[PDB]
Amino acid sequence: MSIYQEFVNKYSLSKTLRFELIPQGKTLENIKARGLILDDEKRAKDYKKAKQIIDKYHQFFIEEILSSVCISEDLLQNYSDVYFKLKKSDDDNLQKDFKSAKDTIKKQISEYIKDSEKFKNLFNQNLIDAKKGQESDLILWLKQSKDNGIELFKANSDITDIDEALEIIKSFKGWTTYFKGFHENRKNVYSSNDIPTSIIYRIVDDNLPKFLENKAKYESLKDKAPEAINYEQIKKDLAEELTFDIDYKTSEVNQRVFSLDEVFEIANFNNYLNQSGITKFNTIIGGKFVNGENTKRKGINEYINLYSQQINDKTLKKYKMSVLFKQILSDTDKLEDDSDVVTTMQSFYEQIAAFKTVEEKSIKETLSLLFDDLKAQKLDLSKIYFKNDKSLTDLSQQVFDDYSVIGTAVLEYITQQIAPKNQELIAKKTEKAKYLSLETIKLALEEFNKHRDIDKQCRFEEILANFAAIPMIFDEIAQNKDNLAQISIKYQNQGKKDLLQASAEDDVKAIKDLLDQTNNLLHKLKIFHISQSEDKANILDKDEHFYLVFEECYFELANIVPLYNKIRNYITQKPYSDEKFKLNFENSTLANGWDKNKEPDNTAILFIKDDKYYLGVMNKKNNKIFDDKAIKENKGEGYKKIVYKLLPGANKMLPKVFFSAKSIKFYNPSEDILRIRNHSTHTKNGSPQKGYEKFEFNIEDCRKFIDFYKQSISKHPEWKDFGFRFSDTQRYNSIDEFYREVENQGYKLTFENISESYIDSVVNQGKLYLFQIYNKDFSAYSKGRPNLHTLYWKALFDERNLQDVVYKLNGEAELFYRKQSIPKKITHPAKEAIANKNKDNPKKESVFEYDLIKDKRFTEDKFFFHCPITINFKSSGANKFNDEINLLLKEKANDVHILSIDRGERHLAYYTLVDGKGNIIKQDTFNIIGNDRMKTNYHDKLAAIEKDRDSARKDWKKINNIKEMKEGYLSQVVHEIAKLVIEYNAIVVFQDLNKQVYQKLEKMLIEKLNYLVFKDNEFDKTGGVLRAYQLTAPFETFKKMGKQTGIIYYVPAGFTSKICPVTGFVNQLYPKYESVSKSQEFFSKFDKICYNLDKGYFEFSFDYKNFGDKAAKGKWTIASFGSRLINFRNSNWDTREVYPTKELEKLLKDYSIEYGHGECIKAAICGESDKKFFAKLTSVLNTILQMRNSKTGTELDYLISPVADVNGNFFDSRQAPKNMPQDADANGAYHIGLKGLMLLGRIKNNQEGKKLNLVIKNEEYFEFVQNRN
RNA sequence: AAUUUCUACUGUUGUAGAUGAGAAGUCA
DNA sequence: TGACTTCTCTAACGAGCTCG
DNA sequence: CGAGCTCGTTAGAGAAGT
Repeated sequence: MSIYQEFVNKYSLSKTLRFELIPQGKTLENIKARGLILDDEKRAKDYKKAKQIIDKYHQFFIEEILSSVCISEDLLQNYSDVYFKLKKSDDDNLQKDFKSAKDTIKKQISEYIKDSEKFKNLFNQNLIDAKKGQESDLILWLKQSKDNGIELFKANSDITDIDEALEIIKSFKGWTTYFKGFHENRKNVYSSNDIPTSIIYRIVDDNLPKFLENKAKYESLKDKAPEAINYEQIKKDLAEELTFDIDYKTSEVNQRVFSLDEVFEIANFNNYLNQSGITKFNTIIGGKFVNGENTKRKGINEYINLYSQQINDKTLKKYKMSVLFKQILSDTDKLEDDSDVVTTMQSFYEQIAAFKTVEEKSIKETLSLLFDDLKAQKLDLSKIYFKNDKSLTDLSQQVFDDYSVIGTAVLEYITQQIAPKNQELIAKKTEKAKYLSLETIKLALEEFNKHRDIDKQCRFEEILANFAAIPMIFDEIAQNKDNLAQISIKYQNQGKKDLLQASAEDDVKAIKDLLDQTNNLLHKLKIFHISQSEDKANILDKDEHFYLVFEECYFELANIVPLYNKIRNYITQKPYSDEKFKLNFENSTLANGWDKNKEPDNTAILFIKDDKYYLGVMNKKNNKIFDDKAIKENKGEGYKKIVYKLLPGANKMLPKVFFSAKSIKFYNPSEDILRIRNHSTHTKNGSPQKGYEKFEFNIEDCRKFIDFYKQSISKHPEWKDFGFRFSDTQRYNSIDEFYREVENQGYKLTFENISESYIDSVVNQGKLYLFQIYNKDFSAYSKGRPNLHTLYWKALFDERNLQDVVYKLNGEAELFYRKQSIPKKITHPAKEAIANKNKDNPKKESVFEYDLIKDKRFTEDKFFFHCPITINFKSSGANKFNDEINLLLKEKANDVHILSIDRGERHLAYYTLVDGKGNIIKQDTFNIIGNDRMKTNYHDKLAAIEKDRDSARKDWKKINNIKEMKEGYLSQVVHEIAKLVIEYNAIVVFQDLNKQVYQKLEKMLIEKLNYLVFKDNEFDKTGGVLRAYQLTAPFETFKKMGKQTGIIYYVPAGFTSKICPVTGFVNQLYPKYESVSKSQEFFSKFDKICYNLDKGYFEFSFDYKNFGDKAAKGKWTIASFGSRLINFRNSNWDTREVYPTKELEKLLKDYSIEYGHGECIKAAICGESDKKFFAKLTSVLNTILQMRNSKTGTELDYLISPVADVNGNFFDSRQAPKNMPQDADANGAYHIGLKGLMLLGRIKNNQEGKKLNLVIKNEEYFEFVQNRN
């Protein structure tokens, strides 16, 4: 229905804060007097260091509930029992009831969890916090380590020792709740909530199965020699770790020897099966790497793996030697510096100057022995398994001349070696399996010559020989130490202050691969990287050839994969950085309480000077500048003091302040009602107090017991002033039905008067801290539209915004301000030559008066004071917004349009606003998109941004900016989809998208289509700056998008980039003619072919029955009318010419083909059984209809109609009409929405099917375009 | 060649489209 | 390789607690 | 030494899409 105004105001969630505040008035000169803001955004060694330094009372006791932790041994048997009730009974009885039993086990350990002595007053306000006798518990436990010597002091970071503990006692001392922010999310994430994101997934979630891994699953391991793992063999001299203290079922009191079952009992978890030692199974199950004497006591490694390898039992692979996993919630840079950002990565290989590998050899023995082993067929057919993904499959391109030819052995080597009836198992078994089996690998690599000539074979160990040549990069890499050593040579100071600019290009090219040459060796070694077997049993041979000798470097080469930013994200970074302390107005109330009674203590009250906001928090000691007795006398007209009182939610604070005991007689409550709150009698999920008896939501008792609360609300002692005129008592059904005015009035606002010297001589003496917070986009000379963070942040705290409900203030400020880095300089002063770098700026010069003074904002200490002005803040959510959108916008289909903002190669996008009959509306490409006062050009402006080698067009700039430009370049396409989407009521489905920056803002233009607030509409119209039409749903975690996610829909996300715009000819039936008789069978599969008596060339004829091409059958006759553009290498010849009509006689004369004879010469073509005579009949078909050519290469996007029309129209993108696509890039989405432009059947026929048919079938999207007749 | 920020900047002491802030774990 | 986390956006009320 | 005292806790809704 044109529902950009129909779906108005769905449900609202907050923005963030737009002010950057300059010390307006003399307040900037005032705080420089008392020195407050110098150590406010500069307390930043305390409030963000003790909150990490509070592990030693917040993880040591967060661990120490294990040392007194104890589950029942019956449950310890029931862990093997009821867990085995699920683990051996795959069913919800012992599984889900056992999950209820695990939930009971979550109550099992959990009852002892909330009852610690010091662990019941640590996550509260006396923990480090102050009581009269309540000292720092971490102050105690650290002070107990103060004489004691806990090594967390002087251990992790930023704490030299407990001598810093005065600041560990001060950084929460002044910041009372302001060393105390961290005690909210980090003291409930360990709650009883049944997520593994808690202790319940790492304390026992890795401990319930962990003891079952050694007992219920490790029980069958003792079939050979449990004493073969020598208990006396391990008890010779290195049994210091075996002095176990308590037994689980035993409970012995001595540091004595725990046996492999003596510790390993299923209820024997006195030193195992818990969270505090969850990997320490490997403390036995590995052994003892005795580095104090330089030894390695092979225990569970030397026995369970060593004798387990010494036996070599493949059926005995039910139990090996291993270690447990890691617990949860444990207590266990730059590439832009000029002295440290490279030389600190220079030790990553620089340690190996006399280094060694983990194969018990030196650095020369590491590559020559650990990397020189499995290349000779050292991996078995059933013993070695290379990583079977495309991350190793690209080595097929690197070493076999085709990653798509090397992967053919999934039909041949292990596949056709196994399945001669080629089965959907290849999508998951080995092809979709994460390991490439050496039976298909060693033998199928040798078996590569099955189809082609004899040169088309390979060596199955030959890729290991291809892996074998890896070593020689490091010899010149030692010589490559001067690569960064040119620009790094001035490394006297640690803080060298020159990183990436072109004045020091000796390091910039030289560090670009000087150790970064090994970065593709990981991308080449990707068939040796481990794969986390989540849902993968992975029964294969343990190919530990890269795991024992190569295992010193397979994990030892980890400095590359985690280093994708570390040494190469400070060149691609920025030159003047934007990080500084967030400072607080003299309390945890530092901007906290911004509401109509907090003014004494909430610390922050506004000010609007009759032109715009500039508002100050009162001074530190004399905190009664706006004190209400002195507020009465000093009334006047120079400042602003707003009167804005608020209220929290209508169940969390309504019967929590108007039912409290000090006013319980002061309100005089009722006992016939008081039975309801004594049990949660109104509570649909309620309860009484501690000692109340839980009952249901007795709404009859509720509707009056809540209705009596409105009568108690009638006695508003302080909250009477709101006039929260609620509805009838029969109406408000739930507690939220009575909570349906808890925020339906409870935020009321007004403004006051204040003397010009009242604020002034108050401020001149120092009453306020005078912050005058005002920016570019709302200054005096500003004349355009106002910005985003300045077009509400003084346009909702304003006279229209208090009339209806638009968006209040919220809490959450900070007075953030901090240092500056770039020492300033005039970049090009006004009255100079400022040449205009934009494209169509005809004024080719520029001389200002007031300069374009380069890099203004990052020059010196600004402010920052941002307050989460929670817009849309008088409405609740939209459950099934898509069910709203598909409900509502699936109710006005006739006015419905469909923009289909697809993707492209050489254009930017192609906003092909497709229409109801299927014609394009405005296929408006997007390469250079700007305004009426300029076009800001990108489509070659980015192409101008790139096109520079060194290092091969991959350096930090075109990496950074040539990506960051698209990071700019998305924005206007928002507004283009913004303007266009309700420009005709169209659903703009940038279709199914799951790239790295064309999906990486494919929901960065989908979290800005949730309400249009656009800088020039009618400022109360449904569509303008206050009362929006709600477009999307929210956006959290990128894979969640899925199908019908608001506006960013899903269309057929493949097989729509070489489409056929007239019929969609099946351009997959295209042979190679390697099998000549196979191509002769393809010639036999050639249905019927005659020379161009009307077609003007040769031809080819074959339907879907002729191939295995089961879409349909028909003599469509893709013909020989069009021309041909020819690809090539640069050098060969990247552009080439071709003729579709040509090659018709050129084959008929190469053979004896009567090309003018006019008969089934495909039989002669199949009779033409030459090696080239057959093979050349395919390459002419190889360009038989593939009409999308480079219009020169590229230079154009010449499409060609591979099959003609009913009037013979083979429509061609070189000269296409308006109602067809455009080119190679800008016409590349024009079918990709055209596939999604038929999905409105499921929109316009949406039924009670709760999951709509948003899954796409390419035969349907084939059949839909083919069904255009 | 200037912005709370960021990219594009002349649209000249700012124009233009845009921006959720901070928390705070992590798997890549 | 960037997501996947997930919650912080509140003022009155009884505390403690030095006052009055 | 009741003045109430300034801060720290304290209070508990139903929400909702392979």
